[PDB]
Amino acid sequence: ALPDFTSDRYKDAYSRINAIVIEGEQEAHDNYIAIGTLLPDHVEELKRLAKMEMRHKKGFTACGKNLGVEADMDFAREFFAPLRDNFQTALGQGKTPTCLLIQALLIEAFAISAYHTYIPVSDPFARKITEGVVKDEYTHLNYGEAWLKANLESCREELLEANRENLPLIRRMLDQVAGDAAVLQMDKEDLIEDFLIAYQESLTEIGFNTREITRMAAAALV
Ligand SMILES: CCCCCCCCC[C@H]1C[C@@H]1C(=O)O
Ligand SMILES: CCCCCCCCC[C@H]1C[C@@H]1C(=O)O
Ligand SMILES: [Fe+3]
Ligand SMILES: [Fe+3]
Repeated sequence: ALPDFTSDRYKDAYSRINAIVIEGEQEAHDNYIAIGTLLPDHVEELKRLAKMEMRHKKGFTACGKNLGVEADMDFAREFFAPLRDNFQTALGQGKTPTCLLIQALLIEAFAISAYHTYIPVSDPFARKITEGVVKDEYTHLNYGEAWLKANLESCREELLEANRENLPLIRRMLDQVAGDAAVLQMDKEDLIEDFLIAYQESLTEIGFNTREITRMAAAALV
């Protein structure tokens, strides 16, 4: 079941998935620095999280070089453009809860699910790097959960709306790269299950009850 990491078929799919990961890590660095403009008293903790994202970017860049793959960065920039646009719109409006739901909840849960699914089908070099990034993703999820938990009563409506707009985008993003992910021996159903578990757990921690979490699923489905 392990892929042939040397095949042209594998390298071609890896060129796009690796580019998406590298671009995602860079955008995550930029997103945490940007949140510092909304939360000036959190600048030092946000700088620490952003520095972790740059370490992740460096490690994943090394994964592609190790396999002799040239990352398709243009494809990766286009892939993230709709979610990037929604983050920038919220940032411009000073909508800290939306920025945090996009980056610290949705994007971190997408990273955790992708990395968890990739680990068992990864080459030995990339496996160690990916295992070494996972604890940081939980730190990032925890940062977003803690702020949203502390501020839940002022932003329930905004979070429902951020979810309605951005959760279907994450679903479309998975559909776009499910083909390449299957070449990497990653199952779309496992990617979805892990993402939903992480996202449900974050919403529970923040303070949403079962009905409210189901309302968020209903809003995204409508
Ligand atoms: C189907 C597998 C596609 C891989 C998607 C990976 C998205 C990158 C997630 C990184 C930006 C998140 C972070 O570092 O917090
Ligand atoms: C990596 C996993 C990304 C897919 C998770 C998205 C869950 C789908 C939930 C409802 C909002 C989707 C829709 O039908 O538009
Ligand atoms: Fe990261
Ligand atoms: Fe992260």
